[PDB]
Amino acid sequence: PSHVPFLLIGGGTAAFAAARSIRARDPGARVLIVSEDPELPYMRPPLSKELWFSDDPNVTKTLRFKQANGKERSIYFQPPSFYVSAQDLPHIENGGVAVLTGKKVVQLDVRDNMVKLNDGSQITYEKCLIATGGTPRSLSAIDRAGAEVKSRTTLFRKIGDFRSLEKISREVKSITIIGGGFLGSELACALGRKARALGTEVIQLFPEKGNMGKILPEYLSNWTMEKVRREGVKVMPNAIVQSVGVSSGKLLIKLKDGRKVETDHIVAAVGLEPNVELAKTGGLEIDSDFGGFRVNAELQARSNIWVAGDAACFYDIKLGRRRVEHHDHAVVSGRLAGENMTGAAKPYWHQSMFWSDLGPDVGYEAIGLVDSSLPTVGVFAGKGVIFYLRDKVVVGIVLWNIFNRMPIARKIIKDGEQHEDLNEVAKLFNIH
Amino acid sequence: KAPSHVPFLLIGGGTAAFAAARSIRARDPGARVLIVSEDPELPYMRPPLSKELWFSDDPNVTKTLRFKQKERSIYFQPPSFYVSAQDLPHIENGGVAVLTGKKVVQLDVRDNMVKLNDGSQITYEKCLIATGGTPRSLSAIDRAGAEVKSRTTLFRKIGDFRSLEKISREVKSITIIGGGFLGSELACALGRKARALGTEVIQLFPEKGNMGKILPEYLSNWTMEKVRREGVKVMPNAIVQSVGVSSGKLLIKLKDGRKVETDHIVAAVGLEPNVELAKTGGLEIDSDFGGFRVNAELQARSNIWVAGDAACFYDIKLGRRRVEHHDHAVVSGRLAGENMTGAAKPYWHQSMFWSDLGPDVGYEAIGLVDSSLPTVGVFAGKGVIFYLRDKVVVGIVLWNIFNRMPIARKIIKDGEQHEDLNEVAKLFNIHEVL
Ligand SMILES: Cc1cc2nc3c(=O)[nH]c(=O)nc-3n(C[C@H](O)[C@H](O)[C@H](O)COP(=O)(O)OP(=O)(O)OC[C@H]3O[C@@H](n4cnc5c(N)ncnc54)[C@H](O)[C@@H]3O)c2cc1C
Ligand SMILES: Cc1cc2nc3c(=O)[nH]c(=O)nc-3n(C[C@H](O)[C@H](O)[C@H](O)COP(=O)(O)OP(=O)(O)OC[C@H]3O[C@@H](n4cnc5c(N)ncnc54)[C@H](O)[C@@H]3O)c2cc1C
Ligand SMILES: Nc1ccnc2cc(Cl)ccc12
Ligand SMILES: Nc1ccnc2cc(Cl)ccc12
Repeated sequence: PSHVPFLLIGGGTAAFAAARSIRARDPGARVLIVSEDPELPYMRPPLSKELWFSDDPNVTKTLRFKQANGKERSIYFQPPSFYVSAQDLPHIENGGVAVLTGKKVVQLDVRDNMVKLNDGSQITYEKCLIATGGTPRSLSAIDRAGAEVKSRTTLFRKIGDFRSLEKISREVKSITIIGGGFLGSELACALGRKARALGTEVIQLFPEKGNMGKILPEYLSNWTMEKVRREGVKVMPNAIVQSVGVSSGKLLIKLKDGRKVETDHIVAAVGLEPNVELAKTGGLEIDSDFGGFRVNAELQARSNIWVAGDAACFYDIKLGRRRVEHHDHAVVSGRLAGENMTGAAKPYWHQSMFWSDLGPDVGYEAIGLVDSSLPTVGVFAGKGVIFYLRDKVVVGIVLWNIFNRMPIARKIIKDGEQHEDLNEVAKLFNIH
Repeated sequence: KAPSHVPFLLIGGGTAAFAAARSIRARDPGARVLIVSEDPELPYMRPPLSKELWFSDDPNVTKTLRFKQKERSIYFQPPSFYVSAQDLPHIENGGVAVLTGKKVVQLDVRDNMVKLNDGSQITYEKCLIATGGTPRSLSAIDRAGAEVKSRTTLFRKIGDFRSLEKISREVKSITIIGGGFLGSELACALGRKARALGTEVIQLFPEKGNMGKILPEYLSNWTMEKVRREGVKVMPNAIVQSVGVSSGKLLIKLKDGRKVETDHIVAAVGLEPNVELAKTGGLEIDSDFGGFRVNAELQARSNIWVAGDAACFYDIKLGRRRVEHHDHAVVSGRLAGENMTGAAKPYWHQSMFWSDLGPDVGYEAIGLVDSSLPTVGVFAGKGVIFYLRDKVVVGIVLWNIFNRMPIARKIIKDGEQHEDLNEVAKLFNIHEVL
């Protein structure tokens, strides 16, 4: 299309939430999503969890899964019939939402409210949302290695990554995961379950002393590492990769402490790099501390440009400047951007929550500023709650195997109350 | 009496506010603009307070507040240009009203409302924060007694010019603490006045020379000699340790062995941005440069802009900055007013600053001017200083070269990597490289 009122750059979780937010407040809105991926907007969490614990051997083709409730759903937010074609977008009665897949915005002209695509096309907009997300980081050791090593290394984020790694797990006998965060630990439990049926091997190495060493306190991180080992995973904590090479066709990971790991494939889950390529041509400011596009409390960068999702470094009126990489955050920030793109002028207020499932026995939700560096107070009874403190106020909460009580945690963070006894606060989560 | 509602609300009654009011009115001929000023005076420009008003021939200059540039007043406009705040929502085609002697003490961004120090509440449709900044003080003078604090002057407002002018006619020794442009301008002003009364003027600062933070050492040293020849006792490399009163006179004890006895002290040691309203308003402050953090359009939130000294903004060409120049307050205020009327345009036109150290020394500058940056100077009495970063000119200082600032502005905008800066110097009519 030559011109479109609402232009959403990127076809991920934040863009879809913004589109349906715009449509809700402007029933006749014409919204164009431009996505470099060939897929329609879809959610990613199932790519490292539900899709691996499915009984259907065609799950790689159907891309459907059963939720905690039990109802089956697809990873796509909506079926193709819910969208309109970009050709019909500036004609169809009552407008709609179109997705232009396989196209990447490569130049942003803020002055003329115009974007240029990788095929030379130019599109003008009235209001634009940057929801480009981010790219998985790689390891310098794997970068210094040859093509043989890189060709046997997976960066997990997209649907293709799930289908390729699922295919690898059925072809090799040993897969090593590098990274102790949520993604690395979830893929370990997933491959561990998948490995128990074929008798294969799953290794996980990371620099910390336990899984989520940057997020959970030491004692809980250590307890988690044992739960992951119970899933059939060989966990190698305190491991820093010095170099990676190929010897006799097998991958050989040399660690800084002298240890060596022989494996067939490597999955690198070592953080995310925000896609801020369009800031150069667009003259958009990026945040040197947190990375990403720097935006205000309303997720706004310029008069008619907002940013949401993983790529948005925003100002939290309550918690300070932040950048968050959570699914619910992309939904909340995307939804908020769409509202502000229709005159709402609302600041980021409703905090988002993140969750993670390390097998069917372990599952944690969380909200706010969750960092192992901050002081923590853990109350337990298999079940517990972790409070994250700063200036004598609770700024982050982790709920360990406690569900359907996130609104309670959200209220504690908002009230900013100075609690004399957190043990009493733990009763709000049914801990006694 | 302030109206309960006003379309445009400008907080602060300084240079940035006035420029925004003119801008708003030029784009919305019926705009109703309310300025709220904690000062009792109408908006006025400050550069004359340290320069032209001291070199005036009129002995009534302290009363008239007029100077020759053509003669004009320090006020941007006479009271006739303004309407009253009470009649602002009734006058046909609106106008600009100034509510003096009132301070905004609370900012509710959610409800687009402010609260004044008297309890008055004013809602707005669009708002500009133009609060400027407060002069800093020295910890040594903060630890001193009331006698010292009573004999210390923080120079910024009209009252400071009138109080210091009367003191220069009553005491024998005035010491200026601060080697920046303000301290140097006041030294040349008091030195010119002291040569006629037989008094003394002292200027001390920690740097090796005047404007040591701005100009290269060789140019800062040359400037210190001209200030000295204006009849000033300049004391470089001076760090104050304590200040006290002895035998009715002020005694300044420096970190080294030197001691200075004087009658009055003038501190020109920088500015502190007035960001008090950021707490209640939930507005972000910049921890590096200070001030309110705003984007390239000077916007903080949907209906709140910030201009002037208090605005930490994003320069698409030069990076995040905060500038404390008169022309910047004009340019950034005019830009804010345009954006408050839908312009949606970024800070693009670079502001210039200038300084006159007597009638024989005149500096003009533009861009990122910092002595820490690598510099290249080309001279012929006159010269140009190029401030470099990434092999590109990011700042220019023009030494006794006038009516060529648009040329300097183009060099910085073009971002060209010049193979020879002597050829670039010829654009300023320079034909000694340092
Ligand atoms: C495997 C996996 C599991 C996860 N599990 C969880 C979980 O359990 N809980 C949780 O809270 N979070 C989870 N997350 C994080 C959550 O998925 C992310 O926060 C969320 O996907 C971010 O959405 P987004 O809109 O910000 O960006 P993205 O989802 O990254 O979407 C951006 C899209 O824009 C495209 N794009 C980028 N640049 C351009 C351009 N110039 N032009 C056009 N298109 C462009 C990108 O290709 C991508 O398609 C998981 C993430 C992954 C990868
Ligand atoms: C003596 C002097 C000489 C100078 N000479 C030069 C020069 O030669 N060249 C040059 O380039 N620059 C010069 N400057 C710098 C230039 O004057 C400043 O950059 C300019 O005045 C900045 O304007 P502003 O509108 O941002 O703020 P200000 O001029 O400080 O105006 C802010 C006003 O808002 C008021 N205010 C603050 N908070 C509130 C509140 N909550 N409610 C109501 N009112 C409030 C303050 O009292 C003040 O009256 C000089 C400055 C001084 C002090
Ligand atoms: N369970 C998760 C919680 C938060 N963030 C995540 C990011 C990734 Cl990439 C994968 C899983 C996550
Ligand atoms: N001549 C000046 C140039 C730039 N900035 C100045 C700031 C002050 Cl406070 C006083 C004079 C100045």
